[PDB]
Amino acid sequence: AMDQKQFEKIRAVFDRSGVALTLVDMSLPEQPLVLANPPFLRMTGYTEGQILGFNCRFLQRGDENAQARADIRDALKLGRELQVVLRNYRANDEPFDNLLFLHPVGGRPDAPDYFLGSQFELGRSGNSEEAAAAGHAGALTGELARIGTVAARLEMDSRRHLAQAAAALVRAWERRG
Amino acid sequence: QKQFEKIRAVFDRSGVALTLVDMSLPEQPLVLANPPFLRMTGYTEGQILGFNCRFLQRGDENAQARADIRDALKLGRELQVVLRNYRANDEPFDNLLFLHPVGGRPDAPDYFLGSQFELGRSGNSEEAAAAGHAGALTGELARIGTVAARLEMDSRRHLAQAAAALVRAWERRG
Ligand SMILES: Cc1cc2nc3c(=O)[nH]c(=O)nc-3n(C[C@H](O)[C@H](O)[C@H](O)COP(=O)(O)O)c2cc1C
Ligand SMILES: Cc1cc2nc3c(=O)[nH]c(=O)nc-3n(C[C@H](O)[C@H](O)[C@H](O)COP(=O)(O)O)c2cc1C
Repeated sequence: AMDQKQFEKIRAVFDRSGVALTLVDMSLPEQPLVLANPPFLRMTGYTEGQILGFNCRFLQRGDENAQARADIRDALKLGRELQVVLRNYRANDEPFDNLLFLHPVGGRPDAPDYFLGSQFELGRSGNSEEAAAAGHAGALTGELARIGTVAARLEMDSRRHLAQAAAALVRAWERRG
Repeated sequence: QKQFEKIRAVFDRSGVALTLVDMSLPEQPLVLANPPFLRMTGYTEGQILGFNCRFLQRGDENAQARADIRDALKLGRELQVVLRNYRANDEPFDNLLFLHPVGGRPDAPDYFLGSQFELGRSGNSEEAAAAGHAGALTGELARIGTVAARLEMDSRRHLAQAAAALVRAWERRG
């Protein structure tokens, strides 16, 4: 538990945003969800009140995504940025492919207080998934800048970058499934 | 002024080039320009306002796109076109213009918004770069209120698909 003005600045950006966003507290060992906005809630099918305080891995079932889960754990110890695809399940147990953006937030360079997670859903954009992910990445970068995670000076390069990573990961998703 | 102050306050804070044009005045004059747009063009806000954005053009390289612009304007509809433009030092550049109706009601838009994505600054990643622009833009259009609450997502995807469809053409078109 750290700075709270910072925390409500984040919450405010989270609630009026058109992209699924989540925040995770890195001072607690189980790494609990500490925010989850409505697009995220709408995507998964949960209330804020039934997942706040729990690791996000509840969206999984079993031992899928180990390779991706490995990338994830490494980024978290290092406090690094990471993008990655995950098999997830709604409260329906309805399957959905989850393009997840992870961004270290606040704290110190190697030990952030929080991690930010952004979920773009794969499959529902039909024909042009690359643009949609990239579009999502462009919106995300917009939010990350609003909370001061991305320097305003760099928002254009960063946007270019995330959007590039996003489509590339979409491509590798397409040529496999 | 008030609804114009809000729009200004969003322009000045933005990572995308934004421009506003008054749709009640007949020369359709620049009434706002944001810092990224200024940096892209190398102009000062004070030396371009009250002019029509066609000043960034030279000669007659944009006829076809200019007919589409005039159409979209007349009709109050959104549009995306590629334009050959030039900077304050006459350096040429390619301009993926996103045009959006803003204000008023569907029959009579108060203003038109313009968002310039410069093409060629992004290597082989133009489609993702442009669609990323599109994504940011949508977020900014929601931030003004021309998209609805559960409209941001599918508008964004729509727009980004058009964004890349147009840069794919631009890359084969020449
Ligand atoms: C901010 C943040 C957001 C996350 N979002 C998701 C998610 O949306 N879906 C998911 O399956 N895992 C998500 N995770 C990851 C899980 O919490 C966990 O880190 C991942 O499954 C690796 O955990 P494990 O190998 O210990 O099971 C997120 C993690 C963080 C820090
Ligand atoms: C909001 C807005 C932004 C515009 N931005 C540009 C621009 O960046 N470059 C350009 O060449 N034209 C731009 N235009 C269009 C021209 O000002 C003008 O609308 C167009 O050239 C109409 O055709 P005309 O010149 O034959 O009258 C913009 C128009 C609007 C309404």
